[PDB]
Amino acid sequence: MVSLPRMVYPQPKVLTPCRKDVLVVTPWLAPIVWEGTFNIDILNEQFRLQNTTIGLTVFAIKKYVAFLKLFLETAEKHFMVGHRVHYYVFTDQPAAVPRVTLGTGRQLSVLEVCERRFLSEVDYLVCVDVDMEFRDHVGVEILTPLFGTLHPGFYGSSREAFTYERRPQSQAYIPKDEGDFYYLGGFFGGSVQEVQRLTRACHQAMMVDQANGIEAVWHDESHLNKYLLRHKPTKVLSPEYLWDQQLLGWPAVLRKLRFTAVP
Ligand SMILES: CCCCCCO[C@@H]1O[C@H](CO)[C@H](O)C[C@H]1O[C@@H]1O[C@@H](C)[C@@H](O)[C@@H](O)[C@@H]1O
Ligand SMILES: [Hg+2]
Ligand SMILES: [Hg+2]
Ligand SMILES: [Hg+2]
Ligand SMILES: [Hg+2]
Repeated sequence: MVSLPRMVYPQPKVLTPCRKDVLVVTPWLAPIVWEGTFNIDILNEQFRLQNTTIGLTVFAIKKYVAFLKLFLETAEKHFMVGHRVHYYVFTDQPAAVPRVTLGTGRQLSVLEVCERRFLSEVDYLVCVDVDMEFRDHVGVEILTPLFGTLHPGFYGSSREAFTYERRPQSQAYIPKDEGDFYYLGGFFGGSVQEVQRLTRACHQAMMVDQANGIEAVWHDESHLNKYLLRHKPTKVLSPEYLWDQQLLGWPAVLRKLRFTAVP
């Protein structure tokens, strides 16, 4: 909307690829976010001028509430630093949510377990698992109407190898000749409108399957993949955004490990 100010930065090189080791754009022209593909300074400017607010949702039920402290603490250090953030912790133990110190412009809501609420409080929703920790930058470069994340264990696999639901009976069914990538169920987001549409489509699909006495192989993640196949995400995050160093190590292709599993 508003004009950007004068900025000094390296001139993009038209005859010099960002990365020569990875695909940085999908066949439907959505960028694939890898370190080295973006100037965070330009992006921060663009989003700050819109006074962008990001909601981060996590479900911490039962034993998982024990991961909240490390989750929230690292988020404070690496998640959307400089922008307005609203954490939404859905838990069955409200009193167990640790008292974490938050930077200015950042708040936390504990909801014990209305969509409209999100519509008026945030511009984007980022949905992740609680048993994780941020180890590096995760900022506005991910914001877009709809985004999915490349699963750290299948990014180099062929589609036929993907663990999609393969039963024609299930709503999440995806034949062997279809599929772009295998997205993670633990890190997706976008505008509130798009995220609500995705979860609404998923909930309905899961119900239909339940009524037919069937449950997709990888449950929610299976339905997410089916939705993202039929509604292409406007951005795809690389495995940098959700990795497991203990299980997968640190490939050269990953210049940064931003969000990881807690061993
Ligand atoms: C190519 C061989 C597979 C290695 C990774 C297995 O990852 C698991 O994949 C299934 C889908 O088939 C599901 O997404 C769970 C996922 O496991 C989790 O994520 C991985 C990256 C590790 O962090 C595990 O400890 C998790 O349980
Ligand atoms: Hg580049
Ligand atoms: Hg969400
Ligand atoms: Hg669902
Ligand atoms: Hg889903």
